[PDB]
Amino acid sequence: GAPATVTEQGEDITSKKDRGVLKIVKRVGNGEETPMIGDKVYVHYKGKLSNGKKFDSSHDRNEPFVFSLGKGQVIKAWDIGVATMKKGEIAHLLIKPEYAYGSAGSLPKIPSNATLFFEIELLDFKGE
Ligand SMILES: COc1cc2cc(c1OC)OCCCn1cc(nn1)C[C@H](C)COC(=O)[C@@H]1CCCCN1C(=O)[C@H]2C1CCCCC1
Repeated sequence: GAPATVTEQGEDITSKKDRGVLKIVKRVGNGEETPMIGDKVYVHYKGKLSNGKKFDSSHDRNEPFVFSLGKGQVIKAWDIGVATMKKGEIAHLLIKPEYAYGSAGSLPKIPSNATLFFEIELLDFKGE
């Protein structure tokens, strides 16, 4: 299903071309701007371990997930991936641990060396 599709077909959006962050655009967005470092960004998301065994969503809190891009408030893979997204876009990301929580992990939610999958909808972004 979705994570395997991203393995198979996604674009490697890493600078190092190490396949650490793979992307598919699932729904195309509007306009020419993409976020840049410093922007306040608003998303809805659905995440899970690519194994499938935990499944976290902004909708579980009935409100958008808000963060400042490139301020290390989210994992490196979000700073990289959301920077590529247009407003209204829905994208699938598949993320190696190097761009997420690494060999240390983040227990109890995230084990060591975890690959992560997200669907992200970019709702809006505003310049600091
Ligand atoms: C490692 O801890 C969590 C990881 C994740 C969600 C968490 C975590 O809290 C213990 O709580 C969800 C409550 C809302 N929320 C999200 C954040 N802050 N509050 C950003 C997090 C502090 C860091 O999260 C991230 O960088 C990414 C991207 C933004 C959305 C949440 N992220 C996660 O890694 C999720 C994770 C997704 C895979 C399945 C388990 C939860």
